[PDB]
Amino acid sequence: DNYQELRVQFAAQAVDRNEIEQWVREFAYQGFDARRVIELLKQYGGADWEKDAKKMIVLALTRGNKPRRMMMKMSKEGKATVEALINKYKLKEGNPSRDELTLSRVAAALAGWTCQALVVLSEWLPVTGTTMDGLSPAYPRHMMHPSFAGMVDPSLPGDYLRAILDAHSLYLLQFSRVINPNLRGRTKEEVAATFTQPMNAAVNSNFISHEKRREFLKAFGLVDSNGKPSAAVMAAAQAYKTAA
Amino acid sequence: DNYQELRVQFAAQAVDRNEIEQWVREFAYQGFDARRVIELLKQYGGADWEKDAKKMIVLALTRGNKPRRMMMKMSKEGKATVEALINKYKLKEGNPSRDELTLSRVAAALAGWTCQALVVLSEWLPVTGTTMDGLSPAYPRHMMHPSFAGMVDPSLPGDYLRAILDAHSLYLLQFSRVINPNLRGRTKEEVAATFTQPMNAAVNSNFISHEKRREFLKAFGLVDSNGKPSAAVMAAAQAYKTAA
Amino acid sequence: DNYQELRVQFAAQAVDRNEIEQWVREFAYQGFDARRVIELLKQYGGADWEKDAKKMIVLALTRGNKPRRMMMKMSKEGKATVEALINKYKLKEGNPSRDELTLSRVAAALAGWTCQALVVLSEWLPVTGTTMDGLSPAYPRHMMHPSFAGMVDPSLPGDYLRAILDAHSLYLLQFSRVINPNLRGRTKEEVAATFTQPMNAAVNSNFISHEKRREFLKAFGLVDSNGKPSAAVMAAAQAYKTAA
Amino acid sequence: DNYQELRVQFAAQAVDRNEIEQWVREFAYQGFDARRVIELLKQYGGADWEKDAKKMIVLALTRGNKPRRMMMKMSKEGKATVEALINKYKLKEGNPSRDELTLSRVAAALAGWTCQALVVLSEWLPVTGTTMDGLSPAYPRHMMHPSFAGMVDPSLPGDYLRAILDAHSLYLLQFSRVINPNLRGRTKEEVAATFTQPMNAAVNSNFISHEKRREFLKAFGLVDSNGKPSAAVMAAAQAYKTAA
Amino acid sequence: DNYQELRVQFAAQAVDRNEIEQWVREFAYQGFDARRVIELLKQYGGADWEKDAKKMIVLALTRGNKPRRMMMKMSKEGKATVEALINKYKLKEGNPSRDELTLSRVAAALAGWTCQALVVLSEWLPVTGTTMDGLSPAYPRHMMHPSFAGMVDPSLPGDYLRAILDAHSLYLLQFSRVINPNLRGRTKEEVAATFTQPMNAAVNSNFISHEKRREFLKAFGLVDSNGKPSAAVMAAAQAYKTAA
Amino acid sequence: DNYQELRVQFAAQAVDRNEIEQWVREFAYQGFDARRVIELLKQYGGADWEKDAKKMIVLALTRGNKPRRMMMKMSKEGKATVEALINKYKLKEGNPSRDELTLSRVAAALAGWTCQALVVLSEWLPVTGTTMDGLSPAYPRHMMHPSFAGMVDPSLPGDYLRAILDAHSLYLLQFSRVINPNLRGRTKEEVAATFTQPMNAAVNSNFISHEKRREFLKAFGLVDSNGKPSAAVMAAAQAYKTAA
Ligand SMILES: O=N[O-]
Ligand SMILES: O=N[O-]
Ligand SMILES: O=N[O-]
Ligand SMILES: O=N[O-]
Ligand SMILES: O=N[O-]
Ligand SMILES: O=N[O-]
Repeated sequence: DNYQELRVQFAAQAVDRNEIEQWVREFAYQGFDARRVIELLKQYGGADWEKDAKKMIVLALTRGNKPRRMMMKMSKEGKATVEALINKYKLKEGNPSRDELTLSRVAAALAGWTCQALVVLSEWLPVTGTTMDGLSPAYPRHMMHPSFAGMVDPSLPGDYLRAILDAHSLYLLQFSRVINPNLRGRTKEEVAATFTQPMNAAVNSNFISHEKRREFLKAFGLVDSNGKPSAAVMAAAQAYKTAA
Repeated sequence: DNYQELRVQFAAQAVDRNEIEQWVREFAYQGFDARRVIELLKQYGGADWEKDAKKMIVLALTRGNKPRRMMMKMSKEGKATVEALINKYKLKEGNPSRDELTLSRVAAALAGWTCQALVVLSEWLPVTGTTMDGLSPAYPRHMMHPSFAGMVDPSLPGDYLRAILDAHSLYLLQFSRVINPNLRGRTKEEVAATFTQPMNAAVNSNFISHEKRREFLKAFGLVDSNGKPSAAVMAAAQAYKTAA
Repeated sequence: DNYQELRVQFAAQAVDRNEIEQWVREFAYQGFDARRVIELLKQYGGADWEKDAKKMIVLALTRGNKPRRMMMKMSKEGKATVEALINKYKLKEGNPSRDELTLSRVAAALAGWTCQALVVLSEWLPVTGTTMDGLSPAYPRHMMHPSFAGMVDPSLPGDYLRAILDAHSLYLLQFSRVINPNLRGRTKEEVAATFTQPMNAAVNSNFISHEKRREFLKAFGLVDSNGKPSAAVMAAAQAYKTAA
Repeated sequence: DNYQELRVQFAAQAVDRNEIEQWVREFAYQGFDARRVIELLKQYGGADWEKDAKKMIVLALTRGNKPRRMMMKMSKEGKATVEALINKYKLKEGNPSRDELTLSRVAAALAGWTCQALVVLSEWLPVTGTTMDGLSPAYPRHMMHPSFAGMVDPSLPGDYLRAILDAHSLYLLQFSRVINPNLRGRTKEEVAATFTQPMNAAVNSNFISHEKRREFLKAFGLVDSNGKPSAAVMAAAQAYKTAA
Repeated sequence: DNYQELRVQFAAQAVDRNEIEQWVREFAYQGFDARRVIELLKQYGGADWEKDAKKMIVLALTRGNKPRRMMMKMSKEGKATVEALINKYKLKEGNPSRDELTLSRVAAALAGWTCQALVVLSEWLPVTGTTMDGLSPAYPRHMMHPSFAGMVDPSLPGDYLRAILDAHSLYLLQFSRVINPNLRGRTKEEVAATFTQPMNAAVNSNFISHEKRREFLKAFGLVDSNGKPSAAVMAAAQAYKTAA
Repeated sequence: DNYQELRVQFAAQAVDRNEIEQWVREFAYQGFDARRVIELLKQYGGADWEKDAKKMIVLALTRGNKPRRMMMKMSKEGKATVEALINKYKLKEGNPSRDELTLSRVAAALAGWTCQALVVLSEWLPVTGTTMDGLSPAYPRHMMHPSFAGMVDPSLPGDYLRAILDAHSLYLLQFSRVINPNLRGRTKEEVAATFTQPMNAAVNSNFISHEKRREFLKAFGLVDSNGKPSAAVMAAAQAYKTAA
């Protein structure tokens, strides 16, 4: 019938904030699917899934996300362990489908442990805690993996949240440059453009509730009882502002 | 068979301004066919077309115009929703025939609702309202999509019309550079050349009467009862004049 | 027999100015073949050829030389008209053979009318008359298409002819930049190099006699009874000298 | 089988300057075989070869050395003429075998006429006489083709010869850059390296005796009765010295 | 099937420093498998393996790691020798499996001899001893191959160890740029990132005991009886600090 | 058995200077094989080999190393001579196998004569002796071919040897630029990098003994009875230092 009238009638319909925001979340960029990662770990791993996941996290943090490549530069024993992990958990490189595991995904799905492991693994990461201390004193080790974004409570007060993300970004700037010998022709802003979408996706995901995320941030020593960031976090956020 | 004479006699024929301008309008650039878009929505969607159209507008404004691509990085629920929408509405990408739907066409055909939805969607757009506010105070959220051009009454007094279009162009300028990173190095003038044709086409189209367009402008708070643009529009029109 | 003597005997033959110059003309660069264009229009079009040619000229001036592309961004009605024109006149894009019509060729073959149409179509061209007025006051609208080169009488006095071509070139510089987002790394001289060969070919063609061409230039208000260019032409030629 | 001894005895053998220089002349660069070119013209052309050769020289000087390419942008009459010439003379492009004709070879073999034709063809060459006049007053029109090198008497006194060749090189320098746009950024010295071999080859070739070459130079007004270069040559030789 | 809870319980599990560091060592980068290399040499070579290994080390240090490529530019005798070595030892290029020999692996596995051979091979290396002497006086010849890292005792006092490794890195810095010309434009820090992993891997490997490594350092004159680095090492460690 | 002990036992083996240096020589870069060149010349040429080799040397020096290409720009007679040489000696371009002749290889294998021929061929080389005199007075003609490196006695005193190679390098810098219109974006050091490996290979080859090489250098007037370079050589070496 009358198309102009239909458009006009359509414009007169409610602009429902609760409804729209639900769709935004449902349709938002998702870098990885944590619930599917953990389901697949439990599926492939049975009783061994927890111990194997810790190994895989150590592999992700100290060797990276390419299982077949790291095998080419590894001890005979280590290589056999990794081959057995690839075979058991059907591990892939890069960004495969939802139904496929990667080392990075295991690390991100279980970031509550990953971030703690970083306290131990500091001197073996692509960028060491020693280096980070040179940019910002007592740089929080818990922030030293892309996984950490899954620990950030997005409901923190505007300035606290910003401090946390800025402080984390200081690491992300260094890390991205080290793992990519191509971001040489890249400013701070240009490097950020490649890391903030996966960062923000994890910050805003529905995996681990806001309260549980903040509890982790508190237990890690990154915020106090009110969500105010620690001295170290404040220092690292300040360093990000003046970093290039 | 005297061709020079034929060329000459052809030159002696009336240059009828009325007849030629009618041909200009017939042949003019058209970005989309709003009437056909509504018809196709009504056709494919039946009783669900209205709710589906809103979802499709939210997708268009927050994720873009490529339904297959966005699905690769999305929650399981959202991926299922978009898949079904693709199958139900035979969604395509880019600029197919008038007999085919895209996400951008849905938002353009139903601009009256799209522009109200921008108020809610502000923080989630490729260029946020907060970013717009740094260029021009309280930038009108209703102007923050190419769709807005379909709400502009071309019968507005010259200076009021130009103010509306200049204010809108301030957004178009930022948005075009974000969506097409290869326009970052181009001048305002050059970027304008890439958005001006679809803008003017929607401004001057026969879809939705001038009187209804103006009443949307009045309802949105963009003009007053006497056709005069608000302070926010004037501010934004001035920012566009001195923008780079 | 003796090759050296044959070359020497050959060198002793007349260097016939009338004969050589005839060969130059016969062998010169020809961008399009106006007589073949008009023959094909009359062939394909019958009684409708004159009206259709005017439509095609309007299409060429306001949409360009790509019939299948412009159809993708056009009203349903306009698109059906163009499809019928393509089918009837076997229209092609770019530079096909002598035996093939294009919109550009129709415009150039009938430049006596095309140049007059420009007075009407000014504000709808890729570069508007408004813009040209910003570079040179009262810029002659008749000069605002590559077609105009077919109107230039090459027997005009050296300085008058130069003024006409310089004034036209001011437009050609702007036009070439607008239709080619590649001549960004191009100086005035570099842009000229791409437009002067088609310009000069048409200036020197044997289609429309020198006297008839000058009559057009006079009727257009571009020269007086002695071939002296108008004030507007003189201004535009001066602007070309200092343009970059 | 003592190879060092064989190498040694080989070194002890005469270095005969007369014998070696004879080998230099046998093996020297030859740009074209003038005798064969005339023979082929006479063969393919019969009674029409002289008139056809002149047309071919006009083509070579005003359109270039690619008969198939030039045909694509030419009048109907001219296209038919070139087609027939291609078929009658089996014209080729570039540098085929000595048993094949090109347009450039015809002009080179018949340089005595080619160079006189330059007087008439001046405004229509890739570098015009008027352009040459801006570099050196009254630049000799007879020097404005690579063909001219075949008219140079190498037995001229050193300083006269060098003046003729320097004056000619002024043209070669401009012409090489026009014909090969990728030489615009190169130094005079570098451009010289690209034209000097065919130049010297024609200067020193056995086609047309030194005495007849000199009498052409005298007839052309390039040298006087005592072998001395004209003012125009001297001027042009000096302009080449200080050219970039 | 509560995945958040599973993630949470996983986070509550011990972060056992001893257990995690054991996993780091298992999974650590390994450049080559020295034990397997010797086994393969002994296997393929029988009674000739020792003499063949020395030839292979000389090839590695003076020609590189690509046996097929070097053969193309070599004396007849040498080409025959390398061909036979390739056939006898099944030599490969690059980084194949642990069950395959390369020239570089032979030199690395047998580093104690390789490093002594550098004294003799000095003038014939890609970076000569004389060049090293210009950067740091009497640069230790024993350090002038990546192999040297396998002679470094990691149990040396921190400052002595670092001095040995810094002195060695001065060579690694020059050598990496010569071998990979695309590293000439990179910073010291960037070049270091390309040599540090295989360096540290050999430093910390379980092949050859710390005590035997140190006694090689003492025998080579690189440290004294009290573990202290020689003047030459200290000089070279200082040159690395201020190197670009 | 015990791999660590085997490596340690291997390190305890002699580092035999005489033995190692023999392997270096056997394994060194070889650009061409002079003994194989001369054997092939004698094989293919029989009684005509010596005269044909002189022709081939003249061809190499005045036309280059591409027999099929030079034929395309040559007299009928010269071309037939070269075709007969290609057929008889199975000549190739570039760097084919040991068992294949090239013009360059004939020139280098017989450099004792080649270098003498250069005194005659000076003004016909790609870079003339006249040009070289402009860079360094009385530049030694004998040095004006890559072949000359086969004449250099590497046992000359350090400073004399360096003078000889520097003086020769002055030519090599000019020559490499002239035969390669790509080394335009190349410094002196960058050009040297392309010519020193073939230079040094020939300087250090075992073809023609040190004493015989020095005898040639003496007979050429390039060194005196003690091996001290002439004035001309000293001048040319000095010019190389300050050349760019
Ligand atoms: O990318 N979703 O954490
Ligand atoms: O082309 N916009 O209706
Ligand atoms: O290009 N001939 O008008
Ligand atoms: O090679 N010119 O006769
Ligand atoms: O990985 N070096 O033993
Ligand atoms: O490259 N051996 O002379």
